Amino acid sequence: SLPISYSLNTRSMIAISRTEGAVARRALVTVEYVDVGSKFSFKMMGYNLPNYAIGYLITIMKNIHDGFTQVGGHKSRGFGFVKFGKVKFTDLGEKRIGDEDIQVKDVGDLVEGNGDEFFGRMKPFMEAFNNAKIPYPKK
RNA sequence: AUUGAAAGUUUUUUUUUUUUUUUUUUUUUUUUUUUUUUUUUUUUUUUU
Repeated sequence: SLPISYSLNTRSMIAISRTEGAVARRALVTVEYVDVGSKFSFKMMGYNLPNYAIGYLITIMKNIHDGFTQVGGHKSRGFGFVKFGKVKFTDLGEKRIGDEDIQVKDVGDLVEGNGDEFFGRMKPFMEAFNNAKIPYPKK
């Protein structure tokens, strides 16, 4: 991902607090993060992906977008939360790959827009993936 | 002092020419630099 409008900002958590005792300063630490509002170009590509696999990838992306999943170092402190404002989806090739694929409504090839309407557009893919009997592994 | 002898088996001729150890063969397949840490305590906006 290539930053576009990136802005760097530091923060220090040198604070050791009361430490449930008497000492209020024992150690020191500071971190450098990327400030909010930065923009990164995100691109990923897939080969011979069936409809259910694409829907599952879209489900992963939606979980990331909603905030249920976070990316970064200090996730417990609420450091990594990213959202999509403009994402294009281009499909080239066949519509279904395997016999296990669900025939999805033809949404075309170029799917784009704001993040919310984007995920609203990929509803058929996620619905097909959820309503897909996954054969493998046989076990 | 042999019946009794005096003659190099020698000259001359390049084992040479033709022929690429060559074609095909992606040092790649997988792994989130995360993880625990409160920028906290002390100080009367105040006198001849």
